[PDB]
Amino acid sequence: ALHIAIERRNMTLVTLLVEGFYFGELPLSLAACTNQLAIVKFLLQNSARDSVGNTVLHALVEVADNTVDNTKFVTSMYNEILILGAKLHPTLKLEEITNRKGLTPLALAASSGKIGVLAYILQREIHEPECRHLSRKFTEWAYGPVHSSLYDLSCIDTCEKNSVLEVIAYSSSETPNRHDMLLVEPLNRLLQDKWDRFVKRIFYFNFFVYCLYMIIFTAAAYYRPVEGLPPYKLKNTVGDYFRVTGEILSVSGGVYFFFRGIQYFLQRRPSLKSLFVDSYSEILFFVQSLFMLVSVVLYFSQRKEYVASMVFSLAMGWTNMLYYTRGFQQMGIYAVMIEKMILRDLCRFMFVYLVFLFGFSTAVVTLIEDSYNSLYSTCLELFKFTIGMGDLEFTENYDFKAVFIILLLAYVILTYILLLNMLIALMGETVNKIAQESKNIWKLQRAITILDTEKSFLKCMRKAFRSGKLLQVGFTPDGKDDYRWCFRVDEVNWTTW
Amino acid sequence: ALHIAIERRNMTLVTLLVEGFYFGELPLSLAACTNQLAIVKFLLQNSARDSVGNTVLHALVEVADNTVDNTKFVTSMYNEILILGAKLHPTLKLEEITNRKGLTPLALAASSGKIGVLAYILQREIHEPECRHLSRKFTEWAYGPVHSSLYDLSCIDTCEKNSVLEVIAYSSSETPNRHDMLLVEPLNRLLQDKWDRFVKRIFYFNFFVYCLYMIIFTAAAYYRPVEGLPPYKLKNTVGDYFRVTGEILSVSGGVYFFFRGIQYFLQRRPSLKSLFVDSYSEILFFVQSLFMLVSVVLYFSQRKEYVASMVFSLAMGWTNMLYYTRGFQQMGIYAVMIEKMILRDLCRFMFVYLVFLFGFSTAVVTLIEDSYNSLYSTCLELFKFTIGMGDLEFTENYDFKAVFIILLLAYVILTYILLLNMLIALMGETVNKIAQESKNIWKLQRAITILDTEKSFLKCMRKAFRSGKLLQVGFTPDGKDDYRWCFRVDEVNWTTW
Amino acid sequence: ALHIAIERRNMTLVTLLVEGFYFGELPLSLAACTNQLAIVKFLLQNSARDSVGNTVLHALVEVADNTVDNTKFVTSMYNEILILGAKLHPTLKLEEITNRKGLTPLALAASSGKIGVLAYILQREIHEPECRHLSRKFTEWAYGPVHSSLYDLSCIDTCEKNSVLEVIAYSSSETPNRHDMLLVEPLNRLLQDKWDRFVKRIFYFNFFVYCLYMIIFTAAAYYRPVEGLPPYKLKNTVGDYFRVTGEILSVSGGVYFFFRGIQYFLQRRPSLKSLFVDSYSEILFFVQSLFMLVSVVLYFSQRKEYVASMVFSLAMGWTNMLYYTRGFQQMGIYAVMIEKMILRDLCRFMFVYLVFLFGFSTAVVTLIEDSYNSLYSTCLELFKFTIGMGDLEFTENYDFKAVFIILLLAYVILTYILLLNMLIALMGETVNKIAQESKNIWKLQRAITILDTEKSFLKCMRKAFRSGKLLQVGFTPDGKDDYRWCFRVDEVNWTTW
Amino acid sequence: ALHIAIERRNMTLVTLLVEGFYFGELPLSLAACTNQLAIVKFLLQNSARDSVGNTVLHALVEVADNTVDNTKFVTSMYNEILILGAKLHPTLKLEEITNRKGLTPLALAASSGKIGVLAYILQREIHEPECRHLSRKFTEWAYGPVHSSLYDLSCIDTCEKNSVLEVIAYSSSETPNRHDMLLVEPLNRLLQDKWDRFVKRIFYFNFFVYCLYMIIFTAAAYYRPVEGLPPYKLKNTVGDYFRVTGEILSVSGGVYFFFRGIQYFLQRRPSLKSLFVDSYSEILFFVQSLFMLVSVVLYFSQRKEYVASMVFSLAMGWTNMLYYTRGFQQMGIYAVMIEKMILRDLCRFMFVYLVFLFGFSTAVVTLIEDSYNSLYSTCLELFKFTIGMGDLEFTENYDFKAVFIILLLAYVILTYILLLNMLIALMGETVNKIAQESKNIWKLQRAITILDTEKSFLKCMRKAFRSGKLLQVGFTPDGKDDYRWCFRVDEVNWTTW
Ligand SMILES: COc1cc(CNC(=O)CCCC/C=C/C(C)C)ccc1O
Ligand SMILES: COc1cc(CNC(=O)CCCC/C=C/C(C)C)ccc1O
Repeated sequence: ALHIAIERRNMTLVTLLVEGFYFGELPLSLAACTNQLAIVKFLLQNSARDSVGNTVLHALVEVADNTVDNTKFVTSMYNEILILGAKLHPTLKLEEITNRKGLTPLALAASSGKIGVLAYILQREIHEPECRHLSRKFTEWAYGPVHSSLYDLSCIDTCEKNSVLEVIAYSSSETPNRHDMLLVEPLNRLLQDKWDRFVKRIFYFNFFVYCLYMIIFTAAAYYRPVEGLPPYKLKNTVGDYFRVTGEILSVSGGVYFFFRGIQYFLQRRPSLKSLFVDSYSEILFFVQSLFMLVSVVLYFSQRKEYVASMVFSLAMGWTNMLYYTRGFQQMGIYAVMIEKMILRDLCRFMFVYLVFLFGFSTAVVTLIEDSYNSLYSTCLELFKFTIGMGDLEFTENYDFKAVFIILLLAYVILTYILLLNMLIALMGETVNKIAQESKNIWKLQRAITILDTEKSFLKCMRKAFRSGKLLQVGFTPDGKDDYRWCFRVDEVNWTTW
Repeated sequence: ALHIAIERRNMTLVTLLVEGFYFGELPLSLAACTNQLAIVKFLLQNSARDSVGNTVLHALVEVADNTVDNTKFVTSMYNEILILGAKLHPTLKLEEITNRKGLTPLALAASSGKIGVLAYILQREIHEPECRHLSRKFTEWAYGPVHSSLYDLSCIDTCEKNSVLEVIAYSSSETPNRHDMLLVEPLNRLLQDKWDRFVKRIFYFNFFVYCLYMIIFTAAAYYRPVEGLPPYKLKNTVGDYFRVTGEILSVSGGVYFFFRGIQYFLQRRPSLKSLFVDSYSEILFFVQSLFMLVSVVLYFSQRKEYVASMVFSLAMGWTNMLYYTRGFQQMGIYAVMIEKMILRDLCRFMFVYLVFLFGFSTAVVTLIEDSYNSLYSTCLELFKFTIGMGDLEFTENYDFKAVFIILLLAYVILTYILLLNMLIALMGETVNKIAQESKNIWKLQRAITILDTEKSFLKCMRKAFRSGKLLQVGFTPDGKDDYRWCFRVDEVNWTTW
Repeated sequence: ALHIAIERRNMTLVTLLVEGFYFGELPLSLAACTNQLAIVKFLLQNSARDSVGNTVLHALVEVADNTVDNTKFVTSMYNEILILGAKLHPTLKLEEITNRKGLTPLALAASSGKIGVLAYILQREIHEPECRHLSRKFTEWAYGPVHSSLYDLSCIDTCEKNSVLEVIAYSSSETPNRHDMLLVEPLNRLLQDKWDRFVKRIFYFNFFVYCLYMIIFTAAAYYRPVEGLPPYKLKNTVGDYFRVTGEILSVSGGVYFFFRGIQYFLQRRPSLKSLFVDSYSEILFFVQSLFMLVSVVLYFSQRKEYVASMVFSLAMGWTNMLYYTRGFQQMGIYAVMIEKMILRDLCRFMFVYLVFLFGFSTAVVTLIEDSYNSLYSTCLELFKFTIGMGDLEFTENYDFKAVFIILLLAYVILTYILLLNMLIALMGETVNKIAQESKNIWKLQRAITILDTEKSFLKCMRKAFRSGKLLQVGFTPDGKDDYRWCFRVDEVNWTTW
Repeated sequence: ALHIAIERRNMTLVTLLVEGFYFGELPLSLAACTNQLAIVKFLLQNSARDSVGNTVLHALVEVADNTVDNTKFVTSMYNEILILGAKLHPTLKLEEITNRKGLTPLALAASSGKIGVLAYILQREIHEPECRHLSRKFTEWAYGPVHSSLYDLSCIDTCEKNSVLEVIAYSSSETPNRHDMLLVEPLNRLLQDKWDRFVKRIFYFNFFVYCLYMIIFTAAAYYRPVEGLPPYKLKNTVGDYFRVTGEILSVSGGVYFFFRGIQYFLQRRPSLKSLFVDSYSEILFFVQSLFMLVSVVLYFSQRKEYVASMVFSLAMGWTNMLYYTRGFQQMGIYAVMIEKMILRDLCRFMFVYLVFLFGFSTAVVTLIEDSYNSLYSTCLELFKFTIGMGDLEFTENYDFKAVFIILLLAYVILTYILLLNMLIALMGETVNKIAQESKNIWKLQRAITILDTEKSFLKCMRKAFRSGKLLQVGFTPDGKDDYRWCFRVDEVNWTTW
């Protein structure tokens, strides 16, 4: 009755009565979510939590499609509902109420990834002195066409459970707007300010330390003993001393990266199904650590097979230096494109190319009578065509010339001239598509680095720098108390006047 | 008189009289096809089949150009004519009348490929209780802005001769909209539902069985006897037993694919002129079967030349595994692009490159005096330049150094640096063009697989699943009887309200 | 006075008086060219040739900028002036008057390349019976929305000196619209009709004959005598007879192409500055003929150096078969792109690459002490890097390892990885730009082939086919005589009604 | 009070009182910069230099954002202020006042790079005889729709300290519009006129002289003595005489380029941080000179290591010939693209590729036991994969086959197939982006060449040609004196009428 009549958008029906689409589980949520501006007014004058913990604000954000009209009336109705909550209940902070997951409506908007409501809440301001405390953005002053704005940033830096910026950064990448979500003024300028302030220096110190670690590890690997099986007994030579110091430093760094990989996985707890896409760099750093530890295990197991794992660790550590080039803007896009291919284009192309290579490998191997008769050897001899180093007659031990050479021509036309250039065209398309995208994936993960660095910060460095500035605000009618950690930012728009 | 006056769009002329462009062969067809809304009303109040079997509805669809205004008034006039048929003759189902080809007007629209009238008929609904049975789309209910729609789907799943979806899928690809024709709501959701329901499992079972067949066939080919001429006498060794089992299984699969190719060609009966373009995969599977059967023939003919055909079958079977990757969405586009090149770009480029290669091959061969003097050998030595493995002096047995080396430089500049990169640029253009196209060619052939799988389904599996759901409809004035196999689908549009 | 006042666009000034921009050299030309609709009326009521032979129509076409407003009022004023010429002088055919160059105003519009006035004159029609003969386009009839139009085509097929289509086709390519100029209805359909009618068959007969000539010439070249110096004495063997027949046929074709090149150059007389751009194919065919004749000269000069020229002719003849692939639509674009590169991109890239190659060649040669010390040999060894067949240590006879290997690395980075891929990117840009352009350059030169084929046609084949159809037209008031060679074409536009 | 009230845009506040954003440091600058059209009128009726030397005009240009509305009202208010300066003070030339840097407001606009105000001042004209001298553009006459305009060009050719064109050309490339800034009519036509007039001939003479110098230097290098250590004693042979002449000419050119590099660096004094980006060609010419001088030093130091530096100079001189190809239009874009890559794409890709190459080099070297064991040798053997000349088994001296070959496959997939094609895609994107940009970077540096050539011109050639023409102008009310070096240019716009 109430549900059907309210959903009918009939004011008369609601006035007469009261006197799988998810829209909340209470009448207020239905009325608000259905664009009923006046019906909610009557229902209030004729902050509830539903069975899922979602209040009317949660039902508002849950329904928004992020489109222009959706964002328009959703923001408007959010404002009206929050005002009537203000006038009827000034002291109540309806936003503080959280669902089962524990997110506030702003945090819910960030989690789901709707930039409309997010930007509205971020830039919100209410002139009316009826509820002056209820404004997110405070305008400091204007001298000419200049405007020095302030933004509240209550839970954007460090909240009770999850801050807004944390949720944006640690999104599983299924959230659509994620990169664009950082473009909004307060978050963007806050990120750049934190980066320039102190996190830049720590990041370069980390980068230099990692370079130093990799250089000493490369030296210690290069000059490994070649006599006998390990472990090789310590010698009194200065070279021996430097070498044992290099090995112990390298394995210390290895276990360090191992523990950091574990603790990252525990903190984030990402889905194993989407482990690669969200976190590519961490997997590689962890696997480098794992190769180092496996190498140490095989080393003290009295096996010569330790150099196999150690060499993989050495190569992968150098090829993991790109992670630091995401600290810059110019190089970070470049590395992001390598991540995108190795995740998307290169696995595709490898499965297809392996179908082709294996088909023609088995074909030529069965054709050859019989030394290139090991299916491995023929696979290599057919792979050497892709690198432009193969030859049309690697063998002469076939009964049939026409069949063999036809097989090789068909393979070369299929892979060297056709598949490989399909990959060239596809990576051209990828660069064309993501020339704009990578510019903000870079920012997104630059934000992840900032959050990781500040999280791994002790009391002294964290107390020495907190975001924004603690500034008093408009006193509330309940107790004349409103002081917040508000950030400050400038702006000059001529049309503002 | 009637024809000329009616075509003049003069209501007065028709009222006075009655009282190579194909527009139907009766006055009603001319009046309807010429946008004469009122003239047809008088002609009715002042369902015929013409000499070609085309009724007024057939003349309507035949005339539509599928453009915005054409579709607009064609759909409108179709509605008006069908309503007047309803009021004057409620019991008559004018659409059931078919032309000589046997297609209904909806089937005719699908065959010709006009998405305008097709989408109109697919989404048609008539509120008026004057003829309530005459609505294609039935709205189940609406709780809020939710709308649970139902679509009739009379002949879209299994009709008397040809269903709508069958005609869309088995189109010769000359029909323009074919891919877009599957995007329309009922067909699209019906396809995805059928795929997810049961056809997905059968397709993966088929894919795994094909992989198993190819692996056992690869093993049986690899370990073929190398002693003497065939047939090789059975041995009591376990290896001999496994090998004979592998050979008999491989040839059984070969004859299976042979028969399936034949029966496909009989069912579809495609034009030999356009055999490749419409059906690329079937040709390859059939030719693999043909190579296997030729190999068996040469095997029991006591010839050593069986391995030639068997090896071609083995290679082509592996390279035909891409057909299954059209079952996925990510990989199917990739395989479709290979089909597109081998049909369009690669034949072009091969004819041109063969002109160039043969010209410079004959040039260098006539220049050489004389061992590279076989026109085959020089062709290979000039082909090795394309793969980046050739050399500017493969021979020294020429009287003229300048002429020979000039020929080679001109060839390399013409083919390696210029033609081959024209192919690179062309495939870049192809990917740029069809990045959107392949996304729906994939769907189109995914639909072909679904239809093929359901067609090759016995009574039990077909009766266990029929599309849509049998639900009663608005009773007709003739006998109060309207029950259809109507599909159900949800939708949420805010502007609908 | 008259000039300044008329150019002032003051009707009062002209009425009072009469009672380096090229705008014609008479008052009427100034008034018409300056948008003075009424002033010309008074000047006529208050067909001259100027010192350059340009009438008012010539001054009209000379001034048009081909833009939307320019074409609009130019076409309008052309119509008004031509009508007033009609009423004041019905018998006069003002268009027949020609300038010094001999072009009529329509021919002048075609020569200068303004598609606006050209399309207007091509599609012109005048309903008014005041001058019914003065309409270019005659509407045959309309049955429904069908319209069977007729176009006059007086001088479009075969005029006194230069036909319209001839001027469009033989344009020096500086004319901007040239390709688009053939898209206009009468010319386009006339071209396609002539092609399908008889010229298609002659073109394929020519193509097959050329293939036959090249095959017999390839055979005669391949089996040349290798003993002694020429001329080689005739032998009674059947092989000798076939070989002398092949040689005489080949040289006959060579002299044939030589004479055709000469007569083409005399007929067209193109500028030597722009000889390549306008006529690429003719230069190559002529040079093949020239190589054959030089080979015959050296052959009968008792020199073994005839095979050098003959081999160049043999290679270039095969590589000239692309000219026939411009007869098709699919392959013609492909060949046109090769023409475009060899004219534009490849000369650019060769000059730059030769600067680089010569710089590093001389560098490495001076570095080497000393066998790779011939500047030719080092140039080849550095060219072999581009084809992916070079090696970083081709020699060891250098005093300095670091300098030599640095030179080679710098060269490889500069040419193999950077210049060569600049060429790849540039040809990608070229294909991207001209994917649409080539589609109509093909048509343009397909038109050139049609004109060449019909020009080289005797009385019988020309009288057996003349374009259009001789049909009587609206009788003129002067003598009631108007019969023209009018072409016929259909059209169906719904908005026409 | 005055500042705040004026910035409030309240005319009443200013009338009542009077009776880090940079907007000038005086009330007039604030009123003008804030769009207060009327307030400045009162302030004048109720040419100051501020502490930074910026007058109201400087404050106007400093504030413009170059956007459509910004340029609109900035140009309008500039006109109004300059007129009121005219009426109140006709004799005063407010523009002549300069800031501390010495730039006039036009020069300031050019320096900052705002094309709006620049184009306005360049094309300015004032019809009103109230101040007729105050018009930049003078219209010579109009015969029909023709208009022969004149532009003043006071300080555009040769001013007191810095001309307008000089500032545009010598911009540090941080100025955004720089290329577009030369497109404006007077500057563009003035550049092309100067180029065609005399600078073209001098540039070709310089190009031919440089080619001659490089050829004689190449010859003198090629035939260097190979016996003993330098200096090689003079011989009486004619070859010895030509060789000493070649060496002395080559070193004379070397010192010439050295001095020109020094004097360029002194005149321009560009920032060492952005030395490459603004001036790529000069660095290369200077470094060629430096290599030649180092070679002479090592030559007279009795060392055989002179050929190392001389060979680098020889190679780099040839590869520096591209600088002259920026004199043409077709080739200049081509060379500019090489500059852009070697500055932007190639350093990026080299740092990443060096990370990868070094990682896998150290990996394979530590894996190898041990001749390819020098880390240099393995780096070369892994670089040879990029050029398509490497091989998967260059060595067999490894204990582990799987690990080694896995390392090589991973490297080849990472660099040859993935990184190198990321570079191909990136350079494709670069060409796509700058196909339009390079067309005007070419013009920009062609302007730099013109300015350099005229600057290095004596009294005779400079007095023989000065830009524009000295023509009298509208006499000023102060002393009836206005004569300027005004340039002349034609134009034909139909809409002008
Ligand atoms: C089987 O269906 C498909 C297959 C493919 C890829 N496979 C091919 O293109 C086969 C080409 C022929 C290669 C045979 C070589 C022999 C002579 C050694 C793409 C799309 C499909 O639908
Ligand atoms: C000189 O002005 C220009 C030159 C170029 C091309 N030249 C280069 O890029 C030189 C690169 C350095 C190559 C030197 C190799 C030595 C070490 C053997 C383009 C644009 C210009 O304006």
